[PDB]
Amino acid sequence: GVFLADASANDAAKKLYKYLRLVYGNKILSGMMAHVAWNHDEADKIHVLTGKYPAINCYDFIHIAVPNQGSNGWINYNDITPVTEWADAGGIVSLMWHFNVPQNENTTIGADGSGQGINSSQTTFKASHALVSGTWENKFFMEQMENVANVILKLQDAGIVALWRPFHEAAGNATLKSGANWGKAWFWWGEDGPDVYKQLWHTMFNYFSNKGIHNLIWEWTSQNYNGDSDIYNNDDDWYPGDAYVDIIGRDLYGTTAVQQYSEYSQLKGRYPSKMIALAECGVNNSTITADVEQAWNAGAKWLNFMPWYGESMPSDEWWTKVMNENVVITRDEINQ
Repeated sequence: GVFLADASANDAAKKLYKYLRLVYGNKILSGMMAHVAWNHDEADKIHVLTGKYPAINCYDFIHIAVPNQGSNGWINYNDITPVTEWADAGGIVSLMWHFNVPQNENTTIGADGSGQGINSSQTTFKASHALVSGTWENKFFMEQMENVANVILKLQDAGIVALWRPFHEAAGNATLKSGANWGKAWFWWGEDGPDVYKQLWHTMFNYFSNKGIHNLIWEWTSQNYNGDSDIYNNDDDWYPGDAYVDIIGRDLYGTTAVQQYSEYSQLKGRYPSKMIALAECGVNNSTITADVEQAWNAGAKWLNFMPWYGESMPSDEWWTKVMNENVVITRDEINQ
């Protein structure tokens, strides 16, 4: 896995990947999620609080399908300045995509984001139909994958390269051993099982490649054992394969240092050739997410961490400690 999965990855993407492999196991990159979608507002807040920016900022294509975008629309993916200005200042770019779909075949998504859903409790959209020409699902799926591809191509033209983490947490709770009704995926892209899921991943990978997109480092998000191998199988059957994945990510909320080491070490053992990343973290209902240095010293040597915004966001005290830990790379420390 020393070279990127994309055989035609461009100069700058190969350079970013080389840097990540040099960081790996020595320090951990800081990161922060957008406030919802297309900004670096939370990274900015961390800078106001600590004097330092997170090294990585993640943007979400969640609302790509909303109509009437523009400078006084609700959102505007056509303006890539929130991303390019981050890169101009030396930050690293991360991208993800909560793949919202219309709630049903008769629903027009609203300019304010209404009319969208992401799993079967919210939409009739079936994963197994997304790849079948002639279905309403396939028409929307191809139109929005094209819209996202086209934004990424504009980013590429402007010199941007990015971590790309689509179709995440695919297995959800579907690996629950008992087979109870709540043992189900929580995003539509996993609700028709692992083979359809891997088909979706392969399809996007080959489509992006066919579109000439070569600025991405691909990150597949594993559920591991969902915290308990006693009652969950792991999600190895959902892994899209070495030729389609550069980095393995794991999303953990409210987890202690030793428990993070358990998660990191298990994934590292099953994916020996891949870097393992803490792709999402944050507080949960009752507990904080472990201090980063404490987790690192417990053995959880993630490539990077990225907390979520909102109710999940770690406290100001948490961030002040973390951004001053020498093992944590901040934006001003990537290159000096």
